Order: sequence, then C-alpha cells, then structure tokens
Amino acid sequence: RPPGYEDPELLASVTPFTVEEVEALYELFKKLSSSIIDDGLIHKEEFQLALFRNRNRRNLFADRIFDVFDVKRNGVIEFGEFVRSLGVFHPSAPVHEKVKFAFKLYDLRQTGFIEREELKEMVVALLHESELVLSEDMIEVMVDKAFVQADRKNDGKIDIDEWKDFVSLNPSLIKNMTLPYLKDINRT
Amino acid sequence: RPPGYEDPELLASVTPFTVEEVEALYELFKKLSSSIIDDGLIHKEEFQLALFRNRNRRNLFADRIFDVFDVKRNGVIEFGEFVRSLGVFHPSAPVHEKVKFAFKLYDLRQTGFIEREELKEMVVALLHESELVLSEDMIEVMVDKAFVQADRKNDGKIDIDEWKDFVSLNPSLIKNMTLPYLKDINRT
Ligand SMILES: [Ca+2]
Ligand SMILES: [Ca+2]
Ligand SMILES: [Ca+2]
Ligand SMILES: [Ca+2]
Ligand SMILES: [Ca+2]
Ligand SMILES: [Ca+2]
Ligand SMILES: [Ca+2]
Ligand SMILES: [Ca+2]
Repeated sequence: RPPGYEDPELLASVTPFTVEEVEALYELFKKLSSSIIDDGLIHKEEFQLALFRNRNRRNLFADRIFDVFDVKRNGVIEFGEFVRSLGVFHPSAPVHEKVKFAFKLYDLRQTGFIEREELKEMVVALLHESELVLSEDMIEVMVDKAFVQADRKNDGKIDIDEWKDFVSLNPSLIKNMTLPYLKDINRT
Repeated sequence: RPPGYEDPELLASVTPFTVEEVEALYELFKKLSSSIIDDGLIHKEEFQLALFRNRNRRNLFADRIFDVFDVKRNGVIEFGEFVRSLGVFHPSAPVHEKVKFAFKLYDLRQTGFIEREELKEMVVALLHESELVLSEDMIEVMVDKAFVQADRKNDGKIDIDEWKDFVSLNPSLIKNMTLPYLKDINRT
C-alpha cells in the first residue's frame, strides 16, 4: 500500500496507454530505476545505462531525453514522469505534444528557443541516423537554408510558433517522436 | 505431378531458404502469377500490381526489379527465378550477390556500367527513401563527388569492380538489398 505508489488508472487516463500497459511499464520502470540505486527514481547514471543497453533513441541526446523526461525539473525521473514522457512517443499521442517535445529536445542549452548552432547539431544527428555523413560545407548550406526558412520573424532564433510552422513543412524532423512498438508492447 | 514443377529441395539447396520456406514462397508465387493471366508466370503487368499492392521495394524501380528478377532474359518471372532473386535479399545471402544485384539494378539502361545520370537517379531515389528531398544543385554536387570517387579508372562510367570499391566505402547503397522479415516469413 506503499510510498511512491500511483494508481495505474491515473496514468492510463491521461496518456494513450491502458491500465495493463501502465502496470506493464511499471515493471520496466523498476528495472531502470534500480540498476544502481534502489530508490524508485531513475538517476541519469541509470538512464544512460538503459539507453546504452536496450537501445532506443540515441546516446548523445540521452542527456537531452533525460532532461525533457524530467518534467518536474528536479534531477530525476519518477514513474509518472516516465510514463507521461513515453506516452508522447505513442502512435496515438496528439501531434501537438510531439512537436512540443521535439522542440524542448532541440533547445540544446535550455533557453526557450532554437538557435542556429542547435539546428546544426540537430540536422547532423538526424542525417547520421539515416546513414548520411556529409561534408561540413554541405552541412552549413543545408543548415543555413533551413535556418532562414524557419526564422520567420527575422531575429536569429526559432521560437515554438515558427518551429510548428517549420515542422509542418518538414514533418520528418518529428519522425522519431513516434515509436510504433508502443501500440502493443513486448514482454521481456 | 505437373508441368512447371520444381522440387522445393532444389531451390532450398541453392538459396538461404529452407524447403518449407520454398513451399511457402510457392503459395505467394501462385498469387502474383495469376492476378491477370493464369499461366504460372509473373508478367510485368502482374509484377507492378504486386509491388503496388503489398508494398515492398519501390514503384519506379519495379521495371528495374522486374528486369533483374528476370534472370533468364525472357520477359517473365518464373517460380525458380522468383525464389532465387528473392533469396538474394535474405539476411544470410552472401554480400557478393547483393552487390552484384544492386549493380544490375542501377545500370538503368542495361549497358554493363553505371553512368553518371544513373548514379543521379539512384541517389535521388535513395534520398527520397529516407525522406530527404534536396535542391537540384545540392544534388549534382553530391552526385559529382560520389561519381569521381567511384570512377577510379577515370573514364566516365562505373564498372563492377569500381562499384564494389565504391560500395565498400558506401555500404548504405545496398541497405535495401536485405529484407529482414525473410528470416522467418509471415503467413497471409
Ligand atoms: Ca534508482
Ligand atoms: Ca523529474
Ligand atoms: Ca536553445
Ligand atoms: Ca525566429
Ligand atoms: Ca500469370
Ligand atoms: Ca525470366
Ligand atoms: Ca548502365
Ligand atoms: Ca570507371
């Protein structure tokens, strides 16, 4: 009847998941939150491991993922934070939440905008996801074109509205904002 | 005890498949070879349909795939031609066969080499596979760089040896030369 306890019906009702899926994700949370410390929290040390091990997103953005998973900004990931952040990757999650999440992700230093050098590290990382590794001048041409396309109110930084415009023209930037195995999950 | 008959053990023994998988692929061949004419042959009219329907590779290269599937150059695909060509996409198929197959595929007009304008239509099609649609001058820069990289014996056309060199540096050009569902197949 314990501390940290959260009725799975609760998360079920605010996410694309169901009770059984929420209960299921609790098993997976116990795994990741116990690796090193056994306090019911996923320390970032243990987030790394879990992404490193059962590969999901990407190693160099784990500090980025960890950071946005960390909704109540307090240095760790709690169970409900973990389920709600994951729920955003669900195929039925509203595209709004996916666009927003992707935006926090790319705001590399957490400043409320996307600056050119962050669009760059972004584009590089996405390219490399699709096994394309291009010359540095191929890249700043690309990044330059995409950056003036995106920076509508011409002022050197992308805000969430221009991002939304930008992504509507570039829907593949939020390609990975959805993981299709999450529709019915796989016991292990 | 019929015409067209081929002992599945035969194909089993010359391809990564097993008897049961060969027998299985016969069911799938009957489907595709009967759509329009019921002669035990996949006419190209019926190859289109099958790629169009249960999507596999890509629509504009169906005439290219059809063409290399068509090993005994005679305008149709016979059962054993179909199993042997498919077997090449198997995860355990030797990389040699994958490189060779990919080469015949890109030799768009069938001239025994890859010419610059074919590397171009190639690169465009691969880019578009990974949801990247680039400016025409981004593209001839890319195609120009890749083309002089590949055209070692400097003479305006890529032969199979230079292709093999080229692909060893660019292993993602034969990414699609493997279909992982083929490891154990899916009844329908
Ligand atoms: Ca812990
Ligand atoms: Ca937190
Ligand atoms: Ca930022
Ligand atoms: Ca702006
Ligand atoms: Ca037929
Ligand atoms: Ca033939
Ligand atoms: Ca050619
Ligand atoms: Ca050459």
